[PDB]
Amino acid sequence: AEVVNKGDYYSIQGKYDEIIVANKHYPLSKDYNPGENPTAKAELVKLIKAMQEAGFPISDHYSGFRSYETQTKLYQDYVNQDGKEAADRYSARPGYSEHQTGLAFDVIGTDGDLVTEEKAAQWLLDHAADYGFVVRYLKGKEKETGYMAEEWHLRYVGKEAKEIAESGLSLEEYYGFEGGDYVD
Ligand SMILES: [Zn+2]
Ligand SMILES: [Zn+2]
Ligand SMILES: [Zn+2]
Ligand SMILES: [Zn+2]
Ligand SMILES: [Zn+2]
Repeated sequence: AEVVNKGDYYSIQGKYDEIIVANKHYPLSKDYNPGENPTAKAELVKLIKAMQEAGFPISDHYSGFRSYETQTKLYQDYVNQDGKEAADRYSARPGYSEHQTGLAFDVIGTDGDLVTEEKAAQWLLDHAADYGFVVRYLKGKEKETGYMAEEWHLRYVGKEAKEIAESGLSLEEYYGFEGGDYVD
């Protein structure tokens, strides 16, 4: 399968499910505002509960859906200032964040910070797929995904997550769609 332009977004047909694509190559449209995906949200709750039961200090609170308009403001504040290059490196241009899909969620520690502690991060690599999630921005896959590695950013893909995690690949590499940096 190859990506299809469906106007509001590009998507690719996975083994079980349609997979919406949002990255630095394929933006979502300005008007695409699906809010939080309920299926993803219900698995996230379970994921968090299982982390907490394994003893990790993980908050119930998370960063989920973020609209184009909110991302616009957020990206503008970052160029404002840390400059446009720090914005591109650490923020995301509006339309180009997976958070606008409603399928991406950042897990947060009860210490108030995005999860970076090594054992919790590896739990996510090992187990996020049990809840249909993948760790999107893998270590070492910056050229493929376009994004600096993030231990805490999870993307809901559903049943195919286990095969994806076992491959060690980015979604770009796994499904065969384009990634990389902003073309500009
Ligand atoms: Zn639209
Ligand atoms: Zn439309
Ligand atoms: Zn597991
Ligand atoms: Zn790090
Ligand atoms: Zn994120």
